[PDB]
Amino acid sequence: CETLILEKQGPTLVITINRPDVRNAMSLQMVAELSTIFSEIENDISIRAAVLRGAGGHFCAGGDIKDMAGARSQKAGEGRDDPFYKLNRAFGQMIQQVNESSKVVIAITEGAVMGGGFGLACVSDLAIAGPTAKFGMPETTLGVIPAQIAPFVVERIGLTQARRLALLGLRIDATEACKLGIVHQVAESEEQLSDMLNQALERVRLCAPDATAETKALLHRVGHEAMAGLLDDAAEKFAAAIRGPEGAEGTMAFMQKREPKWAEL
Amino acid sequence: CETLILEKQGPTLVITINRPDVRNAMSLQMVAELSTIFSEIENDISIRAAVLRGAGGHFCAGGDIKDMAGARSQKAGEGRDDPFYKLNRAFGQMIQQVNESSKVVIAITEGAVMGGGFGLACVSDLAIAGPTAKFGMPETTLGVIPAQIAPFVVERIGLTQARRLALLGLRIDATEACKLGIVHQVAESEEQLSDMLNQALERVRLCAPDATAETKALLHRVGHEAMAGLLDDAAEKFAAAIRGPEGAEGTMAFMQKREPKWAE
Amino acid sequence: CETLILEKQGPTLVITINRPDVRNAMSLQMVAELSTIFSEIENDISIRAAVLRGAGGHFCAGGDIKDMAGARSQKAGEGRDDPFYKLNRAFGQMIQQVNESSKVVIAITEGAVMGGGFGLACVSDLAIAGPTAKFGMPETTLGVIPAQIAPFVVERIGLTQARRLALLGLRIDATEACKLGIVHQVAESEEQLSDMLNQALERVRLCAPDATAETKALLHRVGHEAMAGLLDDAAEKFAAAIRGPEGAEGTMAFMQKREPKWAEL
Repeated sequence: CETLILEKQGPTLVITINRPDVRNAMSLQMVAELSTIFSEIENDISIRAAVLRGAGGHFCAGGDIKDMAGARSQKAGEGRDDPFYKLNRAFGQMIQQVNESSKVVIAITEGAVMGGGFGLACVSDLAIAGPTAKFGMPETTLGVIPAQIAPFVVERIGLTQARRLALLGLRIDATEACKLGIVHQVAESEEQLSDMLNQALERVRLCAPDATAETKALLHRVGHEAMAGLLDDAAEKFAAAIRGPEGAEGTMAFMQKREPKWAEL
Repeated sequence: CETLILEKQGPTLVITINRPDVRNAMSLQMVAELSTIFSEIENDISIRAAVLRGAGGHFCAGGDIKDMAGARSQKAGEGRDDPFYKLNRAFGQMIQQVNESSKVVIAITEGAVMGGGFGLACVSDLAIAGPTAKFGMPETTLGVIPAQIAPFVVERIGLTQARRLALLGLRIDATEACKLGIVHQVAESEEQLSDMLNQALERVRLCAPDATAETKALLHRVGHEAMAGLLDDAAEKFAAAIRGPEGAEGTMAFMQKREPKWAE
Repeated sequence: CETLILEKQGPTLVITINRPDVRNAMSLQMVAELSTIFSEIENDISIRAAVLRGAGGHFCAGGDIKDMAGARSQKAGEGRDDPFYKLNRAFGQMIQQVNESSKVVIAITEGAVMGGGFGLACVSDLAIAGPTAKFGMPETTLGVIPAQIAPFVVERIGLTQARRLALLGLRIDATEACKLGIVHQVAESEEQLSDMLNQALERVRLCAPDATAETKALLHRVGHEAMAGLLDDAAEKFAAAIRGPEGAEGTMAFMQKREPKWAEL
C-alpha cells in the first residue's frame, strides 16, 4: 500500500491513512486501496474489526486537487464516460462497500473530516471523535455538489439534520457531531481516545464473528423491505446459527462460565 | 392467564408480566398470552390504552432457556419447519402486532430489559424507564443472532445508534436509553414513575378513540409508500372522521367549552 | 397577496404570515397564496432563500373555522369529491411543495405553531424557534385526525418521537422542540433571533444557487430508491455541475482567493 499503513493487532486490522503531508486529502489511489483492503478482508476469519485512523491528527482534508486536474485534462465524455463521473462515483462505491462490510468498522476521527473521510465516518459501526474533529461540507460554496457524501450523511443523521448541514455548507465541531450522531462518542484527550478504542476492541473480542456479520446484514435491510418478511428471514438465520459451530461453541461457554473460543487472548 | 396479571382500570388495561421468580424471562407461553390479549382488545372499544409493566422491579431478563431445551429435543427440520425457526419467529410476530395495535401502548421499564422485553419497549407509543432500567443486546456474545429484536431497535432509534448497541453487545442505563430514544422519559423515583404514568393516561382519556387508532395506522405507513398517495388516503380518513360520531361530538364539546363524551 | 406580506432583500424573499387578528390561523386562501408564491419563485433565479415568519408573535394558531363551516354547507360527496377531502388535501399539497422547493426555506417560529404552521416548520431546511414557541397536536382531542400534518412530523423527527407527540396530543415548548429536531435552534431573545437569521442568510449568500438546488433534490431521494443507483445519478449531477457556468466560476473564485459571483454584494 502506497497510501495506507496496515497493522494486524489480534483480531483487528488497524488502517492508518498515510499522507499527513497533505493532511490526508483523499485520492483515487487511496480509494482503490481502501476498496481493495476491504474486499480482501471480507471473507477473512482472523480479522473481526477494522479501525480507521489518520496519521498526523487529521482524518481527511478533502479530495486531491490533482485527480481533478488529471480528469479535466482527459478527454470529455458526456455520460458515465465523463472522467468527472468516473472520478466521483468511485468515492460512493468505496463508501458503500465499507458500510456493508462484514467487519465491525471503527473510525477514529481527528482534525479535518471532509469529503471521503466524512463519508467513511458516516458508515462506521462506531465513530469516536478527538477534541479537534471538524466536519464540513463546503462543496456548495465552491459551486460543487457533495454528491457522494451527502447521501451517507442523510442515512447517518437523518434528513432533518442533514438538510441544515449540507445546504448551508456548515462546518461543525466534535461536540455538535456527537449530538447529531455523526460520531457516537467524543474523547477530551489523546488518552481517553486510547481507552475508548481499547474498550471497543474489547467488545469486538467478546462478540462472535459469524453472528456479528449476520446481524449487521440484517440491520442494513431494516426499513427497505417489509418488516414481516425481514423477520421471517431473520428467524432462518437464527435457526441456522444455533445449529452451526459458533452457536454450539457459545452454549458450552455459558454453561461453564468460561470465555468462548473466539474470545481468547 | 398464567404468565400475566390483567387488571382493567377505566379505559386502560394494565398488563403485568408476572414471572418475578425468574425476573420475568419471556416464554413462548407468555408470547402467546400477549398475542391473544392484543387480538382480543383490538376491537373492544372500552379499552383505549394497554400498560405493560413487570412485577418485582424487572421488565424481562431474556428468553426462557426451557423453550430452547424443548426446541433442541424436538426433531430437527429444514428451514421453516425447524423448531428454532418457529420458536424465534413467534417473538417477532407478537412484537410487530403490539407495534401495530390500535391501542396506545405504554411501557414501564424497570431493571433488566432484554430480549422480548427490549423488543416491546421498542414498539410502545410511550415508554417510561425507572432509574434502574438496563437495556442490553448480549446475544452476539453467546454466538446468537438477536434476530427478532435488533430490527425493532433499528426502527426505534435509527441504524446509526442501533449498529453500535447491537454489534458491540452493549448494555446501557436509563439516561442513555432516553437520550437515544429507546424510552421517551426517565423517572428518578417510583413516585415520579406513577405520576408520569398517570399524566399519560389522562392524555389518553382526552383523546378520541377512533381518531387515535386511525392516526396511529397512518403514522406506521409513513416512509413505506409514496407520500402523495399517503396524503390522499389520509385526507379520506379525515373526511370520514368528520362525518362520523366523534367528529360531531368533538366539535360540540369545544363549542360548549366542555369535555367530550369519550373523556367522561 | 391578501394573507401574506412579501418583502425582498437581496436574494432572500421574506414571507410574513399576516392575520395577527386571528393569530395567523391558516385559511384555504393562505394555502393557495403560499402555493402560488412557491410555484413562481421556483425558477426566478434571483431568489435563493424564502423565510417564513408570522406577524404579531405567533406562527399559526391552527386551521380556520370559516373554511370548515363552508365545507359542511357544500354538497356532500364521496371520496375525492367530499369537500372535507378537498379542504384537507390541499394543506398537504402545499406542505409537500414547500418541502421540495429549490430554495433554501427557513422557518422562524414564535408563539403558537399548530396545524399547517407546524407542517411548514417540519419541512424547512432550517427552523429557528423563539422562546415563546409552542408546538402541539391537539387534533385527536377534538375527534379529528391530523391527517396532513402528522406524516410530516414523522419525517421530521422519526416515528418514535412522533408517536408520542401525536397520539397523546401533546403540546411542547421550544427547547423540547429543538431536542426532538422539530426546529434546529432556539433563540433566548428577539435580537438573538435576528443574528441567527442573518447568519443563516449569510450562509445562503455564500452557497451557489444551482448546486444548492441539485443537492437539495438528491437529499429528498435518500431512503426512497436503492443507494447505488442514486449515487450513479449523483455523480452525473456532479459532472454536469463541474462543466457548467457555476462550477467554472467557483473554481476561479477559489483560485484568486475572491468571492464567486453568486456571493456578490
